[PDB]
Amino acid sequence: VLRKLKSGLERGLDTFDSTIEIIMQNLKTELESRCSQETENFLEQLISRIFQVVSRLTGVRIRNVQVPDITMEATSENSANVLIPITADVTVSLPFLGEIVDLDLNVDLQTTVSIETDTEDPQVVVGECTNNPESISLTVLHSRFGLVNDVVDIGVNLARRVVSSVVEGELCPRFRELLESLDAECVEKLIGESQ
Amino acid sequence: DVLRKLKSGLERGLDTFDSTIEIIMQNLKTELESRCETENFLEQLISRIFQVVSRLTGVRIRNVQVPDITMEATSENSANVLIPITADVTVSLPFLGEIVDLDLNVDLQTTVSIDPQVVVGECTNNPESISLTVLHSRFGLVNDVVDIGVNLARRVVSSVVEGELCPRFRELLESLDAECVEKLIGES
Ligand SMILES: [Ca+2]
Ligand SMILES: [Ca+2]
Repeated sequence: VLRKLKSGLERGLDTFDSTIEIIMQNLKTELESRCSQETENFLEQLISRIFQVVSRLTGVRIRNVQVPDITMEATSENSANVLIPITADVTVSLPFLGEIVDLDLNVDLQTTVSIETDTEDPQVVVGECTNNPESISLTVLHSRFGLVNDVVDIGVNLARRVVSSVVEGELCPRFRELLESLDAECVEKLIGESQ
Repeated sequence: DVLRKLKSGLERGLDTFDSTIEIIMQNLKTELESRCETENFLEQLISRIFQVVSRLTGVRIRNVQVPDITMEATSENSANVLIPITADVTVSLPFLGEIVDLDLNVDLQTTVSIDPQVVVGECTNNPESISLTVLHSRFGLVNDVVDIGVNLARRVVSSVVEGELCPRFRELLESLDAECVEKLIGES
């Protein structure tokens, strides 16, 4: 079941792997130097370690995590969308059957950052990080049971449920936390550059 | 492994999970004694046994049927005793639910032989004597899904034969007196 994943996500998956918090602290530091491929590589490690815990709790094993490029798209002079594209390989295993499907995973995480207008002491507002099912894409690559066998659709739906739970419980919260660690002057500097 | 729950149940005895099993046993003993009917008590006993197995496993065996208990005299005072068993099997797995429907045939075979006591021979748990035929699967028959289902049912059926069905078969025959068994052998 997803019972073990539910409890793990309630505790926090970093309770299963103390190096997650260390990678988080490395990311915060690296980010403070934007305004003064390392960040992407820390994010790959972060996301990798998170999904490594998930593999211990579930049959959904996500690895080969790549983050090609973090980008910022200005939506005004005072706000921008921050995009984190994620790709990964997924293998779903079930009891007795072993490996039932191999999938290509694409997840696009997006969060807005905004700077208050009409002051020289501008506060920063990090917007919500939304777990839109359209942001999660799974492509069937292989199944030793046959590509059109019913077990494939079971594997796909199980992987989407797992990824969606992990995005809501871990990735989006950490994304917001990282952006909230940036300096007001830094976010200001970044939003302007994205126009 | 997966059969740990079944194995412990077989260690305690499956009648510890369903008090009606022993009642049928006594009914059978009386029924057999009466022949000096039985098939229906036999169906009931085997059915209840597999209903306990379904509480301990994903292998659900029901619609149990015993056509005719055959007895073939091998001498003046000995005979081969055959109980053919047919049943419907559904195997379930976590997540996937029911993976395969199977046709089961089991042949329970022993010997009875005649101051003088009634000897009941071995009850051999031969996997040649367990036949599982695939009827239906949601996941096709090309796959290893059916293979896993068949192998699961075979091991469950095999364990229950050795742990429950063959010992009970021997006890029921041992429960007849030398005169009773002598009369039944003659009726061939
Ligand atoms: Ca909490
Ligand atoms: Ca990289």
